[PDB]
Amino acid sequence: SLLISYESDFKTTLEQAKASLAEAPSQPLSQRNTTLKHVEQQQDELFDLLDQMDVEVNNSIGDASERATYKAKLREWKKTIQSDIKRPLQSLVDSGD
Repeated sequence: SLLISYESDFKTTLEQAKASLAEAPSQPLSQRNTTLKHVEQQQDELFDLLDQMDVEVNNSIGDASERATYKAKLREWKKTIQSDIKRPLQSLVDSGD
């Protein structure tokens, strides 16, 4: 299904982004700058995927209870972008001394 395709893309992208961010602190700044831009692009893709999932859940899941479950999961996934990407990235660029 489309929904499953987005979920898998989200999880794989999040994993890749986290791995690049974990490598970044060991890179000289010029290369690091390039790596972080890639992480930032992936962060955007993650938000993009969340948007696509919201729409697809809204369109394809009619059961009110099962919709609420999906919607809770997506809300936790948004928080995960914040905890796993945004916060660590921000900490690296602001307090990476």
